Amino acid sequence: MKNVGFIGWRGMVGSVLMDRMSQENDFENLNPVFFTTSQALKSAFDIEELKKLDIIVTCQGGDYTNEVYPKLKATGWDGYWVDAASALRMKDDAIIVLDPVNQHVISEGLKKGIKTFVGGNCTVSLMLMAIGGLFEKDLVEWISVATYQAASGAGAKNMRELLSQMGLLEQAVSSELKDPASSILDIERKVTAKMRADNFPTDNFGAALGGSLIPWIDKLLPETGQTKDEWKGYAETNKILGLSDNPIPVDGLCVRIGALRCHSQAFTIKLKKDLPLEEIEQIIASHNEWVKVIPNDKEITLRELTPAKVTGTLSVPVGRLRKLAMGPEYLAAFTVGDQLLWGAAEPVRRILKQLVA
Amino acid sequence: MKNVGFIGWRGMVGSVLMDRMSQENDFENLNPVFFTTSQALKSAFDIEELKKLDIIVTCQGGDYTNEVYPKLKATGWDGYWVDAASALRMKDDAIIVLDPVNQHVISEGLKKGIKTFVGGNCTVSLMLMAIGGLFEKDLVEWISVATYQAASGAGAKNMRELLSQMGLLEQAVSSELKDPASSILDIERKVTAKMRADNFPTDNFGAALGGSLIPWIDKLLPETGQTKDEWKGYAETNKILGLSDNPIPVDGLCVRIGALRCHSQAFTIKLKKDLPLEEIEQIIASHNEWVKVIPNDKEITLRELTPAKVTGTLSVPVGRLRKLAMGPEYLAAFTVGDQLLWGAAEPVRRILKQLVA
Repeated sequence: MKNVGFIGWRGMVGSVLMDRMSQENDFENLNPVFFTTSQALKSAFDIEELKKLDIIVTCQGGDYTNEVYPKLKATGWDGYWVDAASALRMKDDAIIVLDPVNQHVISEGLKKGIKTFVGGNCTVSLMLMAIGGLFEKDLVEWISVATYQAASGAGAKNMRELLSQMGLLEQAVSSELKDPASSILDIERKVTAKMRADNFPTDNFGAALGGSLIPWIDKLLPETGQTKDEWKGYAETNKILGLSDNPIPVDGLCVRIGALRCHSQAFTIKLKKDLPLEEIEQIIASHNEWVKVIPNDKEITLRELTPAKVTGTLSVPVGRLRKLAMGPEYLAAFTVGDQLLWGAAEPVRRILKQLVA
Repeated sequence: MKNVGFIGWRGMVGSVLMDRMSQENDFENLNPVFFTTSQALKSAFDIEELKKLDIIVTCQGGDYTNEVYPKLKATGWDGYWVDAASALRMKDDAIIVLDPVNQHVISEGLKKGIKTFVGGNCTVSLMLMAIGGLFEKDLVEWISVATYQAASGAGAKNMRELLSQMGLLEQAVSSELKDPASSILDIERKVTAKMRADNFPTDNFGAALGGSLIPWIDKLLPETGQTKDEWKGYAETNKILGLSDNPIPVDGLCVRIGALRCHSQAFTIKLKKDLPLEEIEQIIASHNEWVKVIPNDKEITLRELTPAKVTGTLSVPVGRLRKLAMGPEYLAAFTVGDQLLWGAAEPVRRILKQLVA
């Protein structure tokens, strides 16, 4: 059995990984060694204790990886580094994992001698898990995206802030909501007044999220005009698919909405050729066992294609599939997927399973 | 002075109209006659009293219009019908108003003898107020839209449901949020559990909105696969611009999010010709006095381009302006606008002002 080290297993992403691993009994397949950054278990900074392991799985973050990874590689360590952080995604000796989509790229990398496997961007990996069949069959020319991102991608304190903001908004008009006769405009004026107040908690977001939205995620990239999160659409979709020689354009706007764990995305996909709707539905459905084609009907979309339904599950529903008014080569698609699972911990758990097998 | 009748002035849209008219002292320029549907002030069903007026302004709704309008027209009535409802929009003797955008179309209709003026679709009106300059200079080939719609477009009870939903979500984890050391995963499990519960109020939406989203607005139109709200993009943008002979494709997905009265929209605009970014910003900015070009910077986007900022104001900010990866002919734009104002009561108030002058 492989001796595997775990760092950042107590954080949010790390906790989801521990729970998923426990659920699938992944621990009876390896020898787990747990690390801690605390001085109050082995030290996550002890390069010699980390050198003894076959595989290192980290959910600690970029600031840790950027400190520890180069120091450990400097000792001659030929083991595997599995990372949930973004820090190493864009290095040449690193492959971005999402096995139901890029199993061939990972298999070629294990053969080539790649020792660093990093999980992908949440929105990009959730997009590929949904619309993956179109990429396999080379039907994608370009994709325009508009995201509906949850607070979890920004962190734990961010989820708490959103909930606190939601509560303070209702509390502001609690008495008025009780009587069915009260003025709706008055209620609105009071909720907007509370949203705008000095004591309204906006420290983690820098703006109100509950009852609103924030059309900006991460630092600006002056060269393209994109934000770091928006840039990961072009950069990562092509790195995951091994298409760095023939880059398919994926660009759009990344917006933060008041949801807890699920990222939703609206797509305008330009197909290379004109195909029937019934065929496109079967091509999407056949790619993997997690994707779910939701028929363009009201009651079923309301019940299936929402964060309410998908939260805490591995299911990746895709729906609102129809041809757009620009041409029969323009497809409309809307998807919903859990950020902490396929967008964070699940591709990490799955590459580990392959490595310890 | 013109004798003007007001129907549905106590509803939500009608109340915003009364407030705006009062704020602009519009009552000093006309003779107001108020109608009611109540049997507990003139009757909104008394065709003879309605026949005496020069103009009828209604925010009552489609079920009123469809009953009263044909009856009153059958008596030989020469006056004007100004409607906030959707009922008459697609009729040949009716023009869809939004004067900062279609003043020429309205003037030509007054000189042609058109007697019915109907306010337009909220999302379409808010889009045209934002990027009107691009339609003026005939730079738009097609537009793909992804909307972030407020609860107000669905009505008063819907806004109340959203607020009640937000409240029950925080209340479910009230003491856990006060404790800075509590588990985030435990918190989300409880919030998701309450969102999923039987007693959680989802009556008006048919699904949870607070902490979630609903990617379906209005009835299915089996013909194109679009929803009735999505269809209004193609149909209404062209009727407002008088381009029913040469239709510019506007299509996309209409999604309901947890916002009160501001609709936000993400666009992928395909320009006919390749123009510089610094020039595209000036063209959008110079179209009308309400649009506001927000520079592509973080602190300013957070402060300006949000429902929190624009709610209850006539300001229509447009931002996140950049060239997309598909080519320099592809522009990205994000806009926010108050649904009750430019998307409902404001175009109605404005055509009335022109009619009574």
